[PDB]
Amino acid sequence: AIPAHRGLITDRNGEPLAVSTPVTTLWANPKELMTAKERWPQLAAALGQDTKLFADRIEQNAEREFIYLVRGLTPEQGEGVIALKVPGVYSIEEFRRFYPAGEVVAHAVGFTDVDDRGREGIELAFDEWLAGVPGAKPGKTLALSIDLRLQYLAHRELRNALLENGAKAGSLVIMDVKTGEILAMTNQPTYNPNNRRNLQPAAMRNRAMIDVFEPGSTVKPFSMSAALASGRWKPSDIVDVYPGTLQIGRYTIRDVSRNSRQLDLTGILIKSSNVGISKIAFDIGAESIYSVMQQVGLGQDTGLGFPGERVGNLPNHRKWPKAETATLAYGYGLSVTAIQLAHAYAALANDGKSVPLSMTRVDRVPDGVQVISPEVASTVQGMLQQVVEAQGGVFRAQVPGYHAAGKSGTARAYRSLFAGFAPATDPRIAMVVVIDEPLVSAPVFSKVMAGALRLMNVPPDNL
Ligand SMILES: *C(=O)N1C[C@H](NOS(=O)(=O)O)CC[C@H]1C(N)=O
Repeated sequence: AIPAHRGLITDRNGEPLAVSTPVTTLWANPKELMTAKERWPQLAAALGQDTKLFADRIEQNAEREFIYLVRGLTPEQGEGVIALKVPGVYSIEEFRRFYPAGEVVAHAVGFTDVDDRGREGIELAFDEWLAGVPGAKPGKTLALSIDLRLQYLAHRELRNALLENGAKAGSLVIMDVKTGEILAMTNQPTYNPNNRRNLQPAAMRNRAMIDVFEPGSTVKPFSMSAALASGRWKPSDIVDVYPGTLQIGRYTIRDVSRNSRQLDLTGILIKSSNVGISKIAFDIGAESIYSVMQQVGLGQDTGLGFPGERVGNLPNHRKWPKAETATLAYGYGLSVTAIQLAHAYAALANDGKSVPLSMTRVDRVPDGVQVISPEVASTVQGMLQQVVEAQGGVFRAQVPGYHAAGKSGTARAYRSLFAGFAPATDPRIAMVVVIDEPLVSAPVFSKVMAGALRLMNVPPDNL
């Protein structure tokens, strides 16, 4: 079996992320080795192996005709060994993977097993494209959708934010709302795929795709989309939330800011009123809200074929009582990933058209599905822009130079969420920030979005 050169993984711009690099493996015929047995200690020594352990192995495999001595040496370490002229000690020309961007893109790229077979991330998800057949024809080059500049910016800013708010884990997703491309996907903690002899299993977790949480107030825009499509609600319509609590038989819904009476629909998002969103949910029914949430992909299969990727659960109760109707509308009757939430915000930002997710470079954009009507999506866009701009809004998420739109929330162990997109008047990027915890994340959205849009030469719309 003559191993094949493995396809190069680059980022969307050609920066190398996984490189098949030639190495020398030394193998040995044990039967031939029992012949040159006064040579073993020199072989053992030049292999870094204990003389008696080395002798025990050879003696143990005395029957066999093929064993490995060392895998993956550089071509002149193995050159030095066979230059010792030991009978029965030969060569096999293999390839080892090296990951030049290291821990910056570890979870997305993944890595190979000892036999150069895809074991995590893109390396696994596209193993057949990348492998090609042993002898021996070489695998195929793959350009990810990741932009290493945006990835590094997200990685650096997310790690800082965890160090600021004393947090341990978290993730950040950046998406092209127009093409479906995942421009950045970064997790903390992360790990160096070039030195994974010693890496904890918690840092191996691709949180953005695996960590499932109730998204809370971040799905209020979708509950509000259902409201605007029902035909019973215009943006300037009024809901009375006084006194910030609402009794549902036994349950009591409680707002965080209990300082309002009448709120228009934008006000319900600015103040993030569970009372107001529930009252609207009672009026329109949970079926409409479930439908928008399912249509934008919340709790649905992302279809990336990514290893480990989880789906969450959007339960289709078919008929919802009042309590489950409200708990769905303000985001605790479902479970999602950061990737699903970003895809949903992408659909909202892309004038209600959902373009399918892609972890590889998209040259020919597939046609999307109009999942939210363009009028409703553009209305909700304006409301979310008011959530960031307006008085009492999430000011720490404002992006200097541009108009940004978005929604904070608390996920549920809790996590701070910010989901948003920019620029508000011709959106290009959706972003989801997840910081695990024992408006933390709105500043990170601000920093990372400011840089991402500038890296993409997106002209300021705040003129
Ligand atoms: C949303 O996640 N929730 C509703 C409310 N919104 O506040 S926020 O704008 O900081 O997200 C308070 C937090 C949470 C909830 N506990 O119901």
